[PDB]
Parts: sequence; structure tokens; C-alpha cells
Amino acid sequence: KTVVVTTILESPYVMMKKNHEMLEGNERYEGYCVDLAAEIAKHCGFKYKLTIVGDGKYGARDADTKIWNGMVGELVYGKADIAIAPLTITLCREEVIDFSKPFMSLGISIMIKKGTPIESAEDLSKQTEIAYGTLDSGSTKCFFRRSKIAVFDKMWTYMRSAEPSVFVRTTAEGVARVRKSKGKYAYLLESTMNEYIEQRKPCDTMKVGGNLDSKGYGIATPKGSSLGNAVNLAVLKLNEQGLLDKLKNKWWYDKGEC
Amino acid sequence: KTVVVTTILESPYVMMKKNHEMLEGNERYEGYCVDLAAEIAKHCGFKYKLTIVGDGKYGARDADTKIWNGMVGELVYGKADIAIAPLTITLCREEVIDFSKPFMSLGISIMIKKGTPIESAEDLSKQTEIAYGTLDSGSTKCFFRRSKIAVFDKMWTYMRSAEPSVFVRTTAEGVARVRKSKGKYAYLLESTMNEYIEQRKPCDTMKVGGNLDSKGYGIATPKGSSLGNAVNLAVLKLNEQGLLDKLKNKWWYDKGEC
Ligand SMILES: N[C@@H](CCC(=O)O)C(=O)O
Ligand SMILES: N[C@@H](CCC(=O)O)C(=O)O
Ligand SMILES: [Zn+2]
Ligand SMILES: [Zn+2]
Ligand SMILES: [Zn+2]
Repeated sequence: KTVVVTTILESPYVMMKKNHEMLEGNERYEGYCVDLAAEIAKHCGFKYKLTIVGDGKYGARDADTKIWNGMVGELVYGKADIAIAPLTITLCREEVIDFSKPFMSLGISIMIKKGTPIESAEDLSKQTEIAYGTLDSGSTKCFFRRSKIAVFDKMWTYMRSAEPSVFVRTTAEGVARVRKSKGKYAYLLESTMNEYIEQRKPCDTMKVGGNLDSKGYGIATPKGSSLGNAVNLAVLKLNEQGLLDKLKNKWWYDKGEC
Repeated sequence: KTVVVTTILESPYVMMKKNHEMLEGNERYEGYCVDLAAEIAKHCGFKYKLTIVGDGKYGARDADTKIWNGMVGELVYGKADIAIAPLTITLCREEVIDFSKPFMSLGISIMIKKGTPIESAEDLSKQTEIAYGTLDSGSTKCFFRRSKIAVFDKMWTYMRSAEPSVFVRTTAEGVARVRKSKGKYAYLLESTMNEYIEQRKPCDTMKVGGNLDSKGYGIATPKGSSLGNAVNLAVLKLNEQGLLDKLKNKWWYDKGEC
């Protein structure tokens, strides 16, 4: 009956509303993915409940157990019916879950504290004074783990061994680490999240360089789900009608503070 | 056994080699989609035959007959097994054929002769002096026909009844018309093709403004084809290993003339 949606607290995709405690269920949350879920549900004709992924992760497979965690795991093991989140379409994930055509484009990018002497990934790789890392259990880390491209592989070799550790549990922890590190920490994260934060007080970070790759976020469903077909057509509809662009302006730039 | 691949002569995706007359089969052609087809086939483990679409079109459904033309038609009517071309993923097409996840991102863009006093679609819609049109039987025309957005519907209203016709049969025809028309014709075409032309002699055109929308090219197969799954995984694999970015540089910028 009611579709269980798994999602993740990530600004400006899903955020606890300012006055949520006096609100109940889905009304406690706002954001790009909250509006998207409402649109998708409207067009596919289902009722839904938003749930925050229990382990707070996007999804990766444990090398030893082979068990998936995060939102991907919640789909794989039957704990949720659909994931509506900034979840990156990847080869490894497509092997175990289904994705709609992308609803948003992104690439890996570099976040620095304003004034930091870094302009590119190549820059980061040719030095050591400034440490840099990525999010745990996500596609950015996996991208670096598996890249045969010379510059990226060298970055991965430094990251996988550094001490203290350069990886963070949440995007917020990575951003805070940049802001409090006096320019000695740079954070590798998706351009969407980088560009959003850049327009938020205290206005002390910025995106530098071009994107390191090009990929997309998709709405994910359990493999063979009956929901997959309708959801895909809905994403295409919403893109063609300009809604996806409308939502993007609503949450990134109509909400800039800088 | 041998996979029949439908494609289209559109630079720099698929072009006739200089000595093509002395060459046979797939060796007659070169370009981004030629390189891509060789890779998709290698990774999916199939032999293939490139064939240029007979009517030279991408694909639209005739309002009267209801028959699909172009590469889309070749797939729908069983004349080809797969399309490897700059074929835009759209809702109407997804209803009749299957698409892989996108292999390239693009948006509708504006091409002007250098010096043309136009900076945006809004600029174009608000005037009469400079004519503008699009390709026939393609996703750009359909975009404008179907659009509810104010600026774009105004453009469609003008274009559909402009005389002489502002629509062209091939991208090359639209580009020639821009070049020959002394700034009095602007051409709406995808950013990928606009960007390519900008780097070709006589270096007299350019892309102006931002993209009007955001979408992707996919590799297409007949609905329910068993090739679809493998092709999709190959596209993701090839993106993650950086092949797609490498091919774009090779055919757009390494060969740039301006
Ligand atoms: N979008 C990523 C999470 C953020 C990141 O890895 O940078 C994923 O789906 O895993
Ligand atoms: N890529 C387009 C053709 C070019 C255009 O319409 O501008 C299509 O698949 O129809
Ligand atoms: Zn709607
Ligand atoms: Zn010839
Ligand atoms: Zn290969």
C-alpha cells in the first residue's frame, strides 16, 4: 500500500524543516528531494512515507562480507521500496538495484577554504601540506579507489593511507573540517553539494577547478520492482516540463545567502 | 548473429573517411560514435555492421500516418538491432524503444554568426529581424512544439508559421544558413553540435547564452531487446573508466581549428 521511501539528510535535498516538531510524518521535511518525491508519487499514483536511512549512508559493499549498507542496502534487503535521494548511478550499483534515467547531473569537484593555494586535482596531487579526503561509503570514494587515470590513482594512494584519516562519515563533517582547518584540508565532493554550500553563510568555501567526471543521480528501486517503469517515465516527464529545473533554482539559487 | 547498428552522418559522430571508397564495411567510417560502437561491441561481445539510416533522420512520429521515421523507425520496425548515435533520450521515444543510461550530456543551445546582437532565447523571442529555426524530425523541434514555458512557446508560435520555412533537413544545412545569412538567421541545436562547429573553420559562429534544457544521448535498442542490459552496463563502465571524456576531447578539441 504505502510506499516506503528511503532517503538521507543531505542539504538541500532533504532537511528537517525549521518547525518540524509540531509537524508529523512527511511534513517534517523539506527540500529538492522532498518536492521530487511528491511529484513522482503524484504521477505514479502512490501514497508514501519518507524514512531516513538508518545507517546514514549512501551505499557501498563490504569487501569481506559482501553485504551492502546505506540506502542501497535498504533496497537490496527489502527494507524500503524506493530511494529518492542524491544517489549516484554507478556500474556496481546497477548490478544489484535499478535506476531511473538521471534527474540531475553532477561531477566530482574540489572544495577549499577561500584563499587556499589549490586550483586543480593535479595541484592537490603534487603536494602534501594540504590534506584532502572524501565521504565514506559513497560513489566519490569508490571512484578514486577504482580509477586507472594517473592523477586520480595517485590521489587515492595518498588518501587510503594518510594519518590521521582524511575520510569523513557525512558531508557535513567534511564541510566543517574544511571550514575549521585554516586551509589545510580540502574536500572532494559532488558539484551539486559544493555549489550549494558555496552560496551559504559563512560564505567561506568555494569550488575550484573543473569537475573530475560527469555522472548523474537516479531514483532507485529494487531489481525487478514493478515501480521502476512508472518512476522512469515520470522523471523524463518532469525534466521535459521544466519542473526539475524549477526545483533546482528553488533550492540552490533562490536560497543563496552570499 | 551480426548486430545491425543504425547510425547517422553527423559530424563528428559519424563521418565518411577520406579514402572511404577504397575501404570496406565498418572501416569506411570514423568519428566519436564509430569509436564508441567498436567499444560497446567489444565489451558486450558481439560483431556488428554499421549502417547509415536511409532517410537521414533522427526520428519523429508522423502526426497523420502515425509511422515512426529515422533511426527510431529503424528500431521500431525491426530494420536494426541497435542505434549508436547522438540520439536524445525523450519520453515519447522511451514509450516505443529502450535507452541506455546517457553517454553524453547536452542541452538545446543557440548558434549565431559572430557579431549577431543576440544573447539569449529571451532576446530571440522578443524580436523579428533575426529569423531562427531548428532541425526537422528531431528532439529540438519536438521540445519547442510541446513546451508550456512562456519564452519557448512564443518561439514555437513564431517558428511554426515563419515563411520561408526556418526549419532545415540536416544540421549542416542549418549551419550553412547561419554562415550565409549575414547575422539574420540563428540556429537552435544541441550544445554538443554547437560546440563542435565553433571549433571548425571558418570559425565564424559561436554558442551564446546558457543551455535551454538538460538531457542526454542514449544507446537505443528495440523494446525488450536482450542486448539492452549489457549495453547499459557497458556505457556505465566506459564512463567510469574515462573513455567517454577521452573520446570527446579527441573529436571536439584535439582536432579544433580555431
Ligand atoms: N552521491 C554519492 C554520495 C556523495 C559522494 O560520494 O560524494 C553516492 O550516491 O554515493
Ligand atoms: N539529437 C536530436 C537531433 C538534433 C536536434 O534535434 O537538435 C535527436 O535525437 O532528435
Ligand atoms: Zn507534476
Ligand atoms: Zn565520399
Ligand atoms: Zn575497452
